[PDB]
Amino acid sequence: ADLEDNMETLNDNLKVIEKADNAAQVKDALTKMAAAAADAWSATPPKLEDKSPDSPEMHDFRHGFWILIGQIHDALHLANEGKVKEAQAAAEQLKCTCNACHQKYR
Amino acid sequence: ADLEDNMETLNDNLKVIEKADNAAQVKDALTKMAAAAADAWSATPPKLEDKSPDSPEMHDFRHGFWILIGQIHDALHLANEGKVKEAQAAAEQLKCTCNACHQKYR
Amino acid sequence: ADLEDNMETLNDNLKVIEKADNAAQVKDALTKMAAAAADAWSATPPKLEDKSPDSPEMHDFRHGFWILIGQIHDALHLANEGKVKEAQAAAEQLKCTCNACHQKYR
Amino acid sequence: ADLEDNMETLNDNLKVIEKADNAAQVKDALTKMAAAAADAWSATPPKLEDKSPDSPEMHDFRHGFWILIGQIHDALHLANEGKVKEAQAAAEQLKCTCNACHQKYR
Ligand code: HEM
Ligand code: HEM
Ligand code: HEM
Ligand code: HEM
Repeated sequence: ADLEDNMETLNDNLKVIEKADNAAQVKDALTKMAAAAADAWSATPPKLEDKSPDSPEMHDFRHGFWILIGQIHDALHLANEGKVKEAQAAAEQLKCTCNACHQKYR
Repeated sequence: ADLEDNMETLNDNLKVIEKADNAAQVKDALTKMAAAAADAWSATPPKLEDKSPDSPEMHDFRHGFWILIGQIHDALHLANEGKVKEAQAAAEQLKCTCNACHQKYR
Repeated sequence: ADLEDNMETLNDNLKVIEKADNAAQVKDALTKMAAAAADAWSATPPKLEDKSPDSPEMHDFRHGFWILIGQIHDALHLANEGKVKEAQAAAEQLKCTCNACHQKYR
Repeated sequence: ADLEDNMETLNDNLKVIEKADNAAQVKDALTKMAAAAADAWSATPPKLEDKSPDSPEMHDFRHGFWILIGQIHDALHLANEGKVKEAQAAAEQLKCTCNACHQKYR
């Protein structure tokens, strides 16, 4: 999938999580977010297309995805233990990772 | 100090940073923020007064200040290096941390 | 307490954790480790005594303690939920933070 | 690849890095490590074959490779900047991550 596609995926499932009222539905969305983040990890953003694939910018870019992934994985674990509220709380702070990368490269 | 008092010094100094011209000003502001963040770290917010001090909520609450502190110290480092534009971009970014805890617990 | 004192404290309770067979004893040691790490956070190490309190070295030094603290806090939470095994596993990885700082500044 | 096969490429390339003279060599070694780490990320180790794929153990197991990966990429960045001594100090440091997972799950 393209970056925009993964981003929309991240966005959609994020919304599902905020409303879900059962662990089953949160686990499903998080797994799906993990997949999208894993795929965007290697994408080259428009604003950085003119940079070295090994530039400080791209390294920081990929670093954001490595962070997000860790956070999604951490949240998925909480959901697996059936802690919907905690899982949901984790997703709120996770938004900050989304936002930090956007401020820099969107 | 009061949670309300600590929050006021955090909010006022963030503004000082967003308007700052030099490093002395940003450094002084971040320094006061660090102190307010450190003092707030052990507070119990109104909406969690009936929760166990060891609840996931309270653990997550304390985690938020732990994050904020790390973010202020890093911003402070950027400032100590005369990196104003960078320190300010850092202060702007940590706003999301403020927002995340407010959404869940304010 | 002096740095050496906190270090010995960190060391001792670390050993208690590895052997404890009940959550009560792990919670007690972790709380105590948290206290010692919090205190060493501000200490100036022998090898860095000739550096600027705001030098890259000291910033990285303090950063290690901020990491450790977060990890201890995370482990204490697991112990509070009564997950001795998980708590104990957390402490093993935590050792790496101890070791990373020592390699650099001990 | 096999967990044993991936572990052999991780161990052999670490040695190559410890003996390296230039960046080309370290970079090539770290690159192969990243690939082996990425492939191992989803393995189930012998001592956890009877555990649920969602157990805290397995979640912690996957977390270890998540850490390792972040450490190899950072080391790789140091290498891509011709920072050999630094890339090597980084490779030496991540050994503890290897050690931590072995202690718990090998
Ligand atoms: C879970 C967190 C995230 C959410 C909810 C999210 C959501 C979005 C959305 C809705 C868009 C709008 C454009 C579209 O998809 O049509 C977008 C764009 C973008 N995001 Fe994210 N995003 C997240 C995390 C990240 C991270 C961590 C990075 C960087 C490491 C990143 C980099 C970008 C970039 C570069 C764009 C612009 C893509 C383009 O040129 O069309 N995003 N994101
Ligand atoms: C740099 C970030 C922060 C800023 C600028 C900020 C700002 C504020 C402001 C303006 C208020 C309302 C007025 C006041 O109470 O003085 C407030 C309230 C509050 N903040 Fe923050 N805040 C920050 C971070 C945080 C963090 C990270 C947490 C939790 C971990 C938090 C928890 C709260 C709570 C619970 C209240 C309600 C307090 C009450 O009802 O008495 N804040 N904050
Ligand atoms: C929980 C993890 C840790 C444990 C178990 C631990 C244990 C120890 C021990 C046993 C010593 C031997 C000297 C003595 O205390 O008599 C020591 C020394 C030292 N550690 Fe740690 N330590 C830990 C974390 C850290 C961290 C994260 C840093 C840096 C951020 C650090 C910095 C130092 C330094 C500078 C010394 C030398 C102190 C001196 O000059 O005597 N330690 N540590
Ligand atoms: C850079 C770090 C690493 C190095 C150099 C390393 C090296 C090795 C070596 C030499 C072996 C024994 C020989 C072999 O199986 O080929 C091994 C086995 C093993 N390693 Fe690692 N390893 C690393 C990281 C990790 C990590 C982080 C984990 C877990 C998250 C892990 C889990 C295991 C397991 C379970 C075995 C036993 C496999 C079996 O019984 O088939 N290793 N490793």
